[PDB]
Amino acid sequence: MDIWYGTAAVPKDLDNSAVTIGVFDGVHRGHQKLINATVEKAREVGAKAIMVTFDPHPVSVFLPRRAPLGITTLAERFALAESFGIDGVLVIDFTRELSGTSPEKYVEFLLEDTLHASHVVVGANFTFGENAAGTADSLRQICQSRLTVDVIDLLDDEGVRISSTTVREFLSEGDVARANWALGRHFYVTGPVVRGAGRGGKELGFPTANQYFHDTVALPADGVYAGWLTILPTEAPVSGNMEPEVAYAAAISVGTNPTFGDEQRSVESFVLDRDADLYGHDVKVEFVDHVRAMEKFDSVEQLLEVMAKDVQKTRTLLAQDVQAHKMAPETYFLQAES
Amino acid sequence: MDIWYGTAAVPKDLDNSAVTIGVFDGVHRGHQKLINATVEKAREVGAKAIMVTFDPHPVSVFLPRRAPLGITTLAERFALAESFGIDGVLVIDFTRELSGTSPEKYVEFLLEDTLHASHVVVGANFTFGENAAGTADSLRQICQSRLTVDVIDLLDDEGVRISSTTVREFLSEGDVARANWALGRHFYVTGPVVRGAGRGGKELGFPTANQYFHDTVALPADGVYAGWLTILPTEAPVSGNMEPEVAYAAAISVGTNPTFGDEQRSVESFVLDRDADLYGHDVKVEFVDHVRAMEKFDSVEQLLEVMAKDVQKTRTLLAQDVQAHKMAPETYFLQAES
Amino acid sequence: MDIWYGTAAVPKDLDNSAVTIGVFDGVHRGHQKLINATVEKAREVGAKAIMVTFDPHPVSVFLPRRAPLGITTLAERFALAESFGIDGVLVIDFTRELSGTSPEKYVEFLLEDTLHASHVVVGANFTFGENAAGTADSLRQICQSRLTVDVIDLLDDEGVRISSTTVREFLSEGDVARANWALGRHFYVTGPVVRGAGRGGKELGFPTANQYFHDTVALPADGVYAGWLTILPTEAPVSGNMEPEVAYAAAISVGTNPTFGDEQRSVESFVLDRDADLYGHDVKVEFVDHVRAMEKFDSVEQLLEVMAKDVQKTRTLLAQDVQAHKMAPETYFLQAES
Amino acid sequence: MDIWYGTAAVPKDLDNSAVTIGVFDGVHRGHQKLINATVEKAREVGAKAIMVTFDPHPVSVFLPRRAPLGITTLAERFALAESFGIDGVLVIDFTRELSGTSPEKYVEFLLEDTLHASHVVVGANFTFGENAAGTADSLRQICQSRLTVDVIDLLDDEGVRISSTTVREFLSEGDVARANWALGRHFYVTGPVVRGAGRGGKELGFPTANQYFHDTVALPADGVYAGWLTILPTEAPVSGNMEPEVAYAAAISVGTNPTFGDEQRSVESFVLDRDADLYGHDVKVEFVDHVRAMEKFDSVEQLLEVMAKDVQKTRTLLAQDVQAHKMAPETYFLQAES
Amino acid sequence: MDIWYGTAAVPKDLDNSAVTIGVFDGVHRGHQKLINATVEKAREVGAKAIMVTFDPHPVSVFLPRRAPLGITTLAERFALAESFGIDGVLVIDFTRELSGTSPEKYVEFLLEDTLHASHVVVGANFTFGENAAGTADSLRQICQSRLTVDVIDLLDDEGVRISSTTVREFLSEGDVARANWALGRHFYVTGPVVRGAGRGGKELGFPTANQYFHDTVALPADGVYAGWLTILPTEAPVSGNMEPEVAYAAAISVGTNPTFGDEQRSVESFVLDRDADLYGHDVKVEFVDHVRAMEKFDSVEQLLEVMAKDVQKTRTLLAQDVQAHKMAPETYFLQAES
Amino acid sequence: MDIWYGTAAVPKDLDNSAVTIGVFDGVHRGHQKLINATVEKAREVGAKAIMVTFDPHPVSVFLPRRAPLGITTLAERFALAESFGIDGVLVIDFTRELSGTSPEKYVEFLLEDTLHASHVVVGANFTFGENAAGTADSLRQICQSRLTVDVIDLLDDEGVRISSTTVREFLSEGDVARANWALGRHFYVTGPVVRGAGRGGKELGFPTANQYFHDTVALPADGVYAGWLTILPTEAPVSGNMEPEVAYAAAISVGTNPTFGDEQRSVESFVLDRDADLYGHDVKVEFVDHVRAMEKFDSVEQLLEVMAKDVQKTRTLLAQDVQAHKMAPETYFLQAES
Repeated sequence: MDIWYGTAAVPKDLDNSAVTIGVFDGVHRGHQKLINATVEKAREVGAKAIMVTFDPHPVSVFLPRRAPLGITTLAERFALAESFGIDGVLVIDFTRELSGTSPEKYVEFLLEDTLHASHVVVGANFTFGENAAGTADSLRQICQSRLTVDVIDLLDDEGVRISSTTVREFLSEGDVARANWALGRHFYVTGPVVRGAGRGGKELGFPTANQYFHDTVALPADGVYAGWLTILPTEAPVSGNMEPEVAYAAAISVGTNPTFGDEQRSVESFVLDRDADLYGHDVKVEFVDHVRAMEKFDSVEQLLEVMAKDVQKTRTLLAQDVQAHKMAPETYFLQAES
Repeated sequence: MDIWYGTAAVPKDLDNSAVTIGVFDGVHRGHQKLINATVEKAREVGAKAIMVTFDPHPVSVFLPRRAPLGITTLAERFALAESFGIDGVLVIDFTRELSGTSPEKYVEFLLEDTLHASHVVVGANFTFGENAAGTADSLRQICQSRLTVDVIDLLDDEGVRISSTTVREFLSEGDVARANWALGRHFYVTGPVVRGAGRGGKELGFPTANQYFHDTVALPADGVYAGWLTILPTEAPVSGNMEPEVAYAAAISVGTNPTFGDEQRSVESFVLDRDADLYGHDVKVEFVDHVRAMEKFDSVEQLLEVMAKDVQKTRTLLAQDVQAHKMAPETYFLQAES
Repeated sequence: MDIWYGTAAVPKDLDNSAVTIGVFDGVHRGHQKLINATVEKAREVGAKAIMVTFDPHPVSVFLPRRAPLGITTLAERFALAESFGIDGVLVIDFTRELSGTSPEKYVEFLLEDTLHASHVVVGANFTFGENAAGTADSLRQICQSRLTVDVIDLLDDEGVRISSTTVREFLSEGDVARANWALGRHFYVTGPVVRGAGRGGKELGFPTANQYFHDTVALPADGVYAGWLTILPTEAPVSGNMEPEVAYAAAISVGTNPTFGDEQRSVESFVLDRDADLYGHDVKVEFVDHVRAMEKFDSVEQLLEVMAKDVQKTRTLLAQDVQAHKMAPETYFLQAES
Repeated sequence: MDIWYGTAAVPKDLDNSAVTIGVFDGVHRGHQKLINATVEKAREVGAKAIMVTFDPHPVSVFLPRRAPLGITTLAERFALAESFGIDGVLVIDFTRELSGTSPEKYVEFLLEDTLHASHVVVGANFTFGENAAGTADSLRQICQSRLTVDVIDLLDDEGVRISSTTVREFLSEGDVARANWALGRHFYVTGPVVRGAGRGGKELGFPTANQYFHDTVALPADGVYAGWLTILPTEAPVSGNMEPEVAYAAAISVGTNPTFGDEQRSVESFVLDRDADLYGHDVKVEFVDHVRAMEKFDSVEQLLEVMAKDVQKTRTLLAQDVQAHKMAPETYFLQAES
Repeated sequence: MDIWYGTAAVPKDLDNSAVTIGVFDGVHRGHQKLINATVEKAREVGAKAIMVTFDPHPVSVFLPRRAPLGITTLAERFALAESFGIDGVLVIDFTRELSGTSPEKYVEFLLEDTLHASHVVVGANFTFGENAAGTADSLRQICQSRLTVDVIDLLDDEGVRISSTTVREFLSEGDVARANWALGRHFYVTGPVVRGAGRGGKELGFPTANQYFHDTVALPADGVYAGWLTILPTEAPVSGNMEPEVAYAAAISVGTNPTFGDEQRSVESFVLDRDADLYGHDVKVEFVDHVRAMEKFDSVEQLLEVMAKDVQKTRTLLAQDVQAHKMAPETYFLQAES
Repeated sequence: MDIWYGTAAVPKDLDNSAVTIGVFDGVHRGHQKLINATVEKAREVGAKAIMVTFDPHPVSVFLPRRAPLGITTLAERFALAESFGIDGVLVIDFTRELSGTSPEKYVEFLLEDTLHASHVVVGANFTFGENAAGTADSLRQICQSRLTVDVIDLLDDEGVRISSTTVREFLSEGDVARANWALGRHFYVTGPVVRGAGRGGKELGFPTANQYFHDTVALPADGVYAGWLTILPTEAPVSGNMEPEVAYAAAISVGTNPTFGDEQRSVESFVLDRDADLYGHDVKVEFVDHVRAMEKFDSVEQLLEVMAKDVQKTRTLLAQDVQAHKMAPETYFLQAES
């Protein structure tokens, strides 16, 4: 998959495309409808399926540091796009271009001159051009006799509107199960494992993995979750009895760091039935279900007691998740008991 | 108007004065009664009308960093004093003098030796001398046969006590309309315009002006307000179609800056029907009425939609404010519609 | 009293001991039962009474910066231990030793090889060994025919379980009277006096003493308390009319410092009927009873008025405290009136 | 003078213009040669004289936070342009436009489509287009039969190249006299006066005005300088015996905060023979000549002794500056004697 | 390769081993002599080749935050050990164990009880036990009829001692060529690529990759270097015309943030003749030779001019590195011409 | 000794006094000449010997945060005054009083009305009144037939002027021996011992005591010094084989935190031939002579080697200090041999 930053980076010899346009944060089930529609048409006419997306978030251009939290990183947005059949992603920066353009010139410059599009696919909530003047209906009329337009209804399922907003709401509530249902996959984050408390191994109270994330990253509410930890493909040696590319059952503790930065987030993972230290590796953490709210501990005895209960409930939640094989990992480790 | 810092700075040849004493923060309608009384008497006897005020705030001397928020800056207190006819302001620093003085010596040193006062005007809540021992009644008896004393009742109107405390309460609640009613004018702040999001001009979502204020400055609660923006007199060039010394209709967004300083306040002004960038100018922002609480935005479409509604409600509120010509600006710009 | 950091520091020629083991934070009335039991047995057999305690807090080893607040400093834990008849304290660091040891090896290495113990005393909630596997019952069976074991019930009195947890709860609520009841003494902190507002002396609104404490120190909730201030023994000169080693009646204001560190705690003490400045001295502050919640002040008049009411209520609370001579200070200063 | 941010802000109404292009930082005597030629030609014909300038600095777009120090602020660059008869300034942001553009498209888009230029004036060092490809020669040949081009050699005078670089070098060395010679005026900074050491008045060692500047502001090397302080036009009252719009002789101390939130240069002004406090006013500080390097003081007698020597040297230096009228203030206060 | 944190993590199953002990920072050519001897002997017999190493650095246990800079990370030390045929690494924390131990108990506990060693290989400078008491000679005599001991002299080559100290000196001076000679490979760092100046692509002065390193990481002196950049194995899409696992010729700028939260060195890589943006990828940067010291730029034409000179020098230097095959990349991209 | 903050704290009861005036920072041998003369005269008559001193430093009132480093704290200045027989110290704050006062009003207000002085003793360099107008000669003539005045020349000894400046120079250079010669005692600092590297005990490279000082404290140049450490009188238990009120031979390492919240010098003390941990105690550290400059260590064997050399040099230096009794400790611990 090609990745182009700005209209100038797009190849001049691009001959034909089917294009979908949006922020696409989270690549949720509604987004997948737009992408599938685009990929299907591109196949039919022998063109490239192209995603036009935005970075920074369009809201951040107007309200710096008050944009919505990133459901995924830009890098994972690219990976997800590719996984659903996108051939090229054009990343637009509204501080550089296409902000003060009329709807008419937006279609002329982006869809025609740049992308040579014969088809465009957008959601019913699509807007474009200076001061948001263009709507999905504007697009239909401007494109008359120039390219075909598919405006897809926003996705409603089980009485819920599936949008980036609703996914962020679910994550903020700690309802990862609903977030996952809307995403069509387990919500996950990926990052390097750093040093934390002790070293991972025989001690149940030392995390197997410690990770930290910036304040722009959407994470579930502080608390403990059932999930799966995967060491991403690597030839680097691994301390302990975990193999790369296997999803290991884990109790995952999400927290925040007080006094200096009221939003520096940590993810501490306690891998079930394993003795390992993952310092230095890139690790994916998929969230499955909420186990409990955060609590303060008065003794090691109490801490370890609650730890063991988290493991018990995690084991039950994950055993059930496997049966929803569709979101479950292909290769996984989960013992029937300790 | 003369401004003296400390008793030592007062001219030795001062021959006669009528004096009022207090913090005078906000120069509200109650304060204006005291000042008017003082100016009237000074006129009658051919003396100077003098305000004795305090900086730092007397409370801050005892409780550093826990003094009440400044309704106005000291500089604006001076400007307001002058506007109501005060001929001289004596600024007293309680860390330097008059803190450990008996009520008797306070009158002897300040009113007589320093100010050569023939008349003094204070509120019913006036206190002075070491450990607040002197009251308004103490002042009356100490001044017997030495100078005349006018003790003015605290102002009650529409079931509300007008005090600096009540004004701060109204501002904290976002009730700028009540604050204004108590002040006898539009509550305002003034400051240099700095760079913010984008550049002011054609884009509706970029503020016309961005300003920042320190944590000691009383501002209305976070939210959006209807108000008037005035570029203070200047010969410096102005970017766009705003002229200096005209009050322009504006939607004003007051906010705070998270993580590092839970009280760094911003004021972002969106001037109605104008395309301008006010970087580098000193701008006055007068608040008229509350429009809405702060909210987070999920898209540019939503942001601009709410922006347009703020403009609509601001236009209605300001059209009404003009009819209260008494607080309304003398020279103003407000279009009937977009 | 000997203080040993780590098993290696214990003398090899130690011949016999009676040992009690625990965090002992606060040395509350339940802790005193264990210590008294240990000291009594050591006397009976002519052995040393030894306390095995832990620093850092065992919880902090697993959850750095999320351990419970220190009811006392380690230094005061030592002083309290000594006051109840302990002959030696062994301080164990779980990052160095005894964390990954089996219950069996824990008894062999610590109690036998290191301490040559003939008797051990623990609470019913005692746990030890890797992953908290050892309990009080484990200890009884492991020690069969090797040393005698006394497991003491946790202390319940007036429907309250006396534990470090319950004491911290009372302090957090500002219920110093209940905290004191559980501790068997006045809760106190000690530290050097630094510069604050003004200088202590004739001015009622300037504290006699200003102290600051780190975020790991348990202090009562923000507010005003009745208490006793003692200048610890010193030959350094004292500014004003306070003598060392006398408990002076005081109104004590506990506060926190906003914006940078949402937990930097201050203790400002206003000593009744005294004019003094305690800069540079080490001062003990004992808390007796809650007087009022924190409030913001709008004027010096109001501040001093509330100050005087605090003094009045403090005088009444302390006059009553003296009658509970058992917790009251041996040498004290408290005037019948101002 | 009009100020336009970006090409889209420029009136489509624009019929004809004489244009000059450059960073123009400092608007030094070399820059004035370019501006003079443009204004003359514009006056010759019926054309607007337009300056195209750049913000942020083009170097900072490549190397963020490694751009040269600003000899003046952008606001002062506008002020200076207007003073030399420029009718409009177009401010280009290279992160928005004219960056990836080739030399050929640059001339078409900027000079023809946007500015409708009949004449261009650029320096011999002028560069444009992608990867700095376009040059002075490339401009004469691109504009063939479209715009008359005037390329002006870089100014050499007294064996010294007058450039922004050269001016920054002089300032960095503390050689303000040479900087002024190159600039064609006294180097100056402007800004609000804040609270500092004590209050301005009768005491000599307390500044008349205290100002602080961010670290992007070019200032002379730390030290003491002879200069002029002017209170900018205002109707606000002035504490002391100074009036607005008069240049007062001052000894100016430039310093740096050893380590206070990084950044932050200080300018402290001691106005000769005046007793005033300029808190809250905007003041202009013009630098005439270096007096001495920074030094540390061990006593008050020593500090004041050197202070007195600073005033004596300043009187002499400022007398010569008035004698060398060309650069001196048109309306000034300078006593020959103390 | 196995990685064990502490002696208790080592399998009790371990029957036989050839062991080498040291900090092994950098795993330079002297270290490789020790490792080679251990691996050969292990291969000779039926034994595991084990490295005992130390984290944190033994100096930091005595002098926190005053330890030498890490030539490599601990993760890379593991990677290097594995590449030289080490079968297990035992990581010792001297704050946990083997610190107070005498030389005699060290050999019994570490080499016999834990590792069951038949052979030991140590440097002539090797020290162990309490207060650095044990030495190379003490090891040969302690292991009598237990373990065969091979003491290897410190490596001297070309009149230079090859040590971690010597390597750090070379790096600090910017002499990466000498560092590489001592290391037996190109010195490198690895890390995720982040957002930096603009986006990587057609523009030459914007880096292909931006990386930041903490202040514990040894890096070459600030300046420009010729090197190779490799995208580490990944299935993630790449923006631009670069492929993973190929070493691309690059000009590498090493810098320091003047004062940004302390710490933080930057490595900015400009890949020759490629237009790419490596945001989100893990990349390895190998340093071959010094090109120039840091310099400040006053114009874009000047910056790009020097940039072009940097590329020319880099081409020449990297051509020679490929000619000196031994150290060059096995699969690389380098154009002879621009 | 009495301590009075400000003239208003001085008893109105005061009938007669011999007074000396000065900053008295360090209370060096020149200061002792002034104090001795005052105490003798007070003893001669029936008068109190009074020191008038200044806090904050008079330089800091003019130049905040640019005052000289404190040779001692104000608390230690009180301690030293008392030790030389001063009966009262009056502390003057020049931001409160005696600043704007003329020389004539200074003598009337301070020496007559407040202190009722029959005798004054000042240095030849003495200055007072507004703008440093009053001098030594002006004092003899102002006090005519009121107070007998004794002006004492500044102390020159061994060709060196003994002044606070001279003492600070010696300290800054690391020449503590010369500083001690000028002071008439060992230069010292006092403060609480905190947690540092490991715990004090059997290990040689871990300090017996760790202390930190703010940046206003004069300390010797970074490096290693021979000195004496004394635990100040206490009934608190001591960990290890040290007793209070005995001066123990120590090697003292003075350092600076490279960049940790700014400020913060460290003093780490290694007590010879003792195994102790002084956490929580107040300790006095006396400096006798410089041993070596700071150096970085690359190994533990190297660190301990230099540590051992430091102890050897310290033994020799402290043996000579005991031989030069005059300055040595009256009760000390120093072994001739390790």
